[PDB]
Amino acid sequence: GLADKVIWAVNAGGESHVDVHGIHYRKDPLEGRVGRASDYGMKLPILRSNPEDQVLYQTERYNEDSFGYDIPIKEEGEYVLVLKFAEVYFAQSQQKVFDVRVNGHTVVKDLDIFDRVGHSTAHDEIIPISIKKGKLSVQGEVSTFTGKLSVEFVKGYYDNPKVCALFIMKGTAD
Repeated sequence: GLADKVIWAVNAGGESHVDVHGIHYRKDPLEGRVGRASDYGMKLPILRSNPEDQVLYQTERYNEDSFGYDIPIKEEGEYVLVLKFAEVYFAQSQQKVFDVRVNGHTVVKDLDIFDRVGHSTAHDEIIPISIKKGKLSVQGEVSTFTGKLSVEFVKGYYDNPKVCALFIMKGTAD
């Protein structure tokens, strides 16, 4: 029943896709908020994922600079931001280190997918946030919540989070 608790989800790369657990990615909602499935290399399976949700975990958009998501939040609880990252471009580790921020909060400021996955597969960062009384605590970073959850990912070695299967679900990590 993941489809029930999801509040927001975006795979930067493809276009409007429902994952097999019922998780519908918002067709490229942040770059001009216009969607253009830039699959192209569907011949590079993410391995970990079944063909359709693999698309949701494989397709990438146009990396340029710090581009970020707006996840409007109006409640409190454990919001679990689990984004699936993929990278198939420049084979280098501990150099292509991306920034990953959850409402400004740099949770993964070092994201080098190639090092973490090694070969073309599905990388996942599971980021549970705890909001209480209007304050949003991510892992060990505690700050007051403001307006929405803001996932800003910043370019490291040219690329930032290349494929971005952003999935924020509500209420719990369990």
